Amino acid sequence: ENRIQIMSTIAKIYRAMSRELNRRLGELNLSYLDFLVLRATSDGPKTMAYLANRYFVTQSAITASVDKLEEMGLVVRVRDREDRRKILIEITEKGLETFNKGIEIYKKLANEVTGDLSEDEVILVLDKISKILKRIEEISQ
Amino acid sequence: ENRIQIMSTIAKIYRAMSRELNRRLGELNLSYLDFLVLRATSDGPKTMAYLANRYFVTQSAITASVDKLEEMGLVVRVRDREDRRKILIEITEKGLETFNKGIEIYKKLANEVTGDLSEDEVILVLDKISKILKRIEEISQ
Ligand SMILES: O=C(O)c1ccccc1O
Ligand SMILES: O=C(O)c1ccccc1O
Repeated sequence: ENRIQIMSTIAKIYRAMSRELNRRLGELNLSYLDFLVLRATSDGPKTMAYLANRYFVTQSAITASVDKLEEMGLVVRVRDREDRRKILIEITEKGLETFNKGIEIYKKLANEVTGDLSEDEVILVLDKISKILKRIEEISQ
Repeated sequence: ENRIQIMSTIAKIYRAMSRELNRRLGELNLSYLDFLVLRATSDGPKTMAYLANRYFVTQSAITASVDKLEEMGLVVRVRDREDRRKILIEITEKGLETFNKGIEIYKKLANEVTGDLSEDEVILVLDKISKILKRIEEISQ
């Protein structure tokens, strides 16, 4: 039916976008997951547990991505002054610059794929799928 | 902006749905990927190359899923009568029954998450995102 098709189309869109984003972000030496980590830390330091849960990936996956971004000088592991074991992933000046370039790549791709939709159509879809998102997040966790 | 948010929301919806589908399909002894393989073969035999490309996963990932479904008796590797090396993955009677149960689980979840949307709203979203899908598939491959 139509409700199943909306979800299946959302899934197909995600896979195709993922493939293309990995390709375009590649020029910035980033994978889609690496970019997501930068996106998440761009507005404030995040725990590695948050990153794994928010993006539904394994802890080893986050560990690999963070280690990579750290070596690239895009993020740093900040430790509490009294308990060094408490770690937060913080974006660096260079990380923010790279994240910004990544946003432009994302922006350009988004404009291309939604090209057949008018501004009003875009708005109509956005407001309605935001409801779907609220519901699935309430259900899934 | 709005166009970037539509794509980012589509991604967040996909991840949350993936998490929940893996949980609910678990009672059928299937992972989301296993179910997708059944979905793909439900309407006709598919090559392993097609499965990996269509769902954007690695060949080893498809190999593992097919081996599992084969052991579960849900699919079989059919070989050409003159060139046994040419392989197609075909769904079995039992596979179709399991796939059908999987569809009902998907249907129920889809109805829950799109619950705030009227039938007309559902239709409006579906027709518009179908355009987005057409475009990203043209771009990505
Ligand atoms: O990706 C999905 O969740 C899906 C579900 C049903 C039918 C086709 C699909 O791609
Ligand atoms: O998942 C995405 O592609 C995404 C992109 C931009 C901002 C937040 C996001 O989750």
